[PDB]
Amino acid sequence: YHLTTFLRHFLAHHPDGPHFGRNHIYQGTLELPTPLIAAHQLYNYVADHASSYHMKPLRMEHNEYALVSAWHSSDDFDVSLLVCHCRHVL
Repeated sequence: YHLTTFLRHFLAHHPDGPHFGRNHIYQGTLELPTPLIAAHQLYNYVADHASSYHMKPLRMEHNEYALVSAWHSSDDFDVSLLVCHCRHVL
């Protein structure tokens, strides 16, 4: 399941945030300048070495891959992060 589309739908339909839910969400985009290495090639290499980067290469008949991370933090919270890459810039 393309969870990126799920979260896009969710934030499109509730782009405000109710005033009672203790949870929070945030979306942003990063354009990494990658002239030395191709953006697709660099993304694929990082995905192949996600464990080295502590990410996780989950799938999504093409199966797109997203790098995810999670960790507890502090008021206690559970913090997570998922990244999907969407000619020398990533």
